[PDB]
Amino acid sequence: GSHMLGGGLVEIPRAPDIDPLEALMTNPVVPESKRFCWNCGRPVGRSGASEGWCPYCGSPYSFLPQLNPGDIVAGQYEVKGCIAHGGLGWIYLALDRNVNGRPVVLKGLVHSGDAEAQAMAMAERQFLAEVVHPSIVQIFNFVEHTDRHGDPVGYIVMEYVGGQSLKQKLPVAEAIAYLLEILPALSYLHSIGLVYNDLKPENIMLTEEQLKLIDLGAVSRINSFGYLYGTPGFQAPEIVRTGPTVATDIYTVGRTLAALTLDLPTRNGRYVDGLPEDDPVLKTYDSYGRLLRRAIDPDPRQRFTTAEEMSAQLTGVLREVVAQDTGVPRPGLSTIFSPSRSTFGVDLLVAHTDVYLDGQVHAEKLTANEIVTALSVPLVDPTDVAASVLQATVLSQPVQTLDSLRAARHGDFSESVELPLMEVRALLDLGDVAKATRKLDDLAERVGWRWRLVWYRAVAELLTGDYDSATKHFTEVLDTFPGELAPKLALAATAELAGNTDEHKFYQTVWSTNDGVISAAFGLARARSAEGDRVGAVRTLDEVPPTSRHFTTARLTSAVTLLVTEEQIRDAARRVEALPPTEPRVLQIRALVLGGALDWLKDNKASTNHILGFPFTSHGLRLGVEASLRSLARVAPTQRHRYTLVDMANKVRP
Ligand SMILES: NC(=O)c1c(NC(=O)C2CC2)sc2c1CCCC2
Ligand SMILES: [Cl-]
Repeated sequence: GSHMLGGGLVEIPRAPDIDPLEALMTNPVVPESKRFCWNCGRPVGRSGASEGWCPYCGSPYSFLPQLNPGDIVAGQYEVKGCIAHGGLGWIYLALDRNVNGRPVVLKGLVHSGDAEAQAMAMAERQFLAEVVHPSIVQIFNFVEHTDRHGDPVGYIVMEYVGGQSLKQKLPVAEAIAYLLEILPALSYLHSIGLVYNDLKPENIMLTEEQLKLIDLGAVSRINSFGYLYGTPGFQAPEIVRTGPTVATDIYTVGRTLAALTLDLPTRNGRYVDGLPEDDPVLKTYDSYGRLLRRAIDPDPRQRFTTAEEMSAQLTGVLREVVAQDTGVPRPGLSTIFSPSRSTFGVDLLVAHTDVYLDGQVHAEKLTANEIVTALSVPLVDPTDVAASVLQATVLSQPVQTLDSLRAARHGDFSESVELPLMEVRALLDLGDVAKATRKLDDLAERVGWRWRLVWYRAVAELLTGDYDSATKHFTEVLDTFPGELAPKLALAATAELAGNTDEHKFYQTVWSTNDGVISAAFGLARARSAEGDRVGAVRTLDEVPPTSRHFTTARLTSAVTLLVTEEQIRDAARRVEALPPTEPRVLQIRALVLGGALDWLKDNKASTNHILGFPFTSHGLRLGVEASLRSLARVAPTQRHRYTLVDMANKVRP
């Protein structure tokens, strides 16, 4: 079978797992090329010695196995050899005498230390044998071995995991999938007051069954003091100031993701900080880049607050990534925002054609008010005091909402942030932007500009026509939740109001990911039409699901955007053809299509025998146009417009 990762968005073929015997290295040696100081990262023992001290920092190093095949540690562990190497030295395979010679793994605890440092390292880590999780290697024992120098050396005894480490660059979907699998391990550690500290490709292993974290050597308590473990290039800059935190583990996830996916520059053996400036991976996957930047923010307060919170955003990002590279949408229900409450801009394009019916000016433009009422809203925090009354209010229109909340307010909700935020939502839905902003600004003076306040500020700035600030503030929210589609839709709609070309292609990203977001289909189509791609716009509009009440509109919209070859005129006719005279706007678009095909025959010849039921001759099209106009004349809501259509009918008449 295959690993079903990312909730089945990423399938990875299972490989059987390396048997102890096959894992053993014949001649364990670190080649000169690969000799580096574990402490400062610099080249060490080069021509060229296998053991010595680093000339740069003074740290002792050894590239020689400390246990040899044949050895017996603590009268219990029968050593067979080395299966791997890292910063703390060789990794040893032993057979466990006290459990039928089960294979176990031994690794050193410290790099150097007197007998006390050695015992202390063991004593301080003994608690790890109570850290239990399915995605975490098991610790079996702590063991002391007297070496050649007569010195006690401490070892940790672990489960053998014969998988494949994640350590030349993974596709981003794959890497996200892997990290999604171990984040629950990190959440688990956090819930018990532990930090993993040393997350990196090396420490994550794909086995036949699962993903495992295979090294617990750096695990410590939150805010702990003493030696802080981790690896420069992956570990949080502030770790000496703050000590280990959830925040510091979040940093290592971002770093780990970057390391697995990007061409990160190195100085020493170490990855340099931040992200490469114009990386092609980050260009193709916009939200993946934003996710990375939040996770690795130099300010720990600006990173994801929890591993679970990060996991939700990373899932959203994965959906965006997979949808883009497969061409198949991956819808999901947000943990942050509501689903869209409505659609906007669906009948802009076809409302223009309404002139055929009524004779009225129809120059419909996308409006802030239509967008505002359609936008997703932030989910209410259930720990807020008003959460019960707000859940009761959920089906209430804007004015009824305001009334219920103000009544509820007048008789303890003094401290509530969500009650006022709901009043703002409602006032904005009604157009009372001035009242809303007063209310927001007051609230921001009590609790500051928390992200929900910034969201509703951006919305207000939409109604105000201050599109630059709206973009700025929606972006802040996006960068806080890069895996959410709500903020991307809001930014695509703002760009439209502002008359900017959206260089981030938010409509496309939104629609690619979730073909339930019909606003995005029409938005995306309008952008493709704008740059001469009438083919892509129709392509986009074709993806509108037939289950939607907007399907017919999307079909008629295609006809309209198509009007230039004969095959395009046929495409346009084909979309109109299927729809009954019952459906609103059909008659006028029929007229428009036959009209287009008439103007076409002035400069072209048909190799088809009909458009819309009429002969594809000048005579047939004129007859078709005529008949369409006379039919529109009979439903024209004014006698003045009736005369207009009749006149046009007489004129076009063959
Ligand atoms: N526990 C393991 O099996 C293990 C490893 N196992 C392997 O390398 C299996 C042979 C392919 S490497 C490693 C460990 C634990 C500490 C960190 C380094
Ligand atoms: Cl021993």
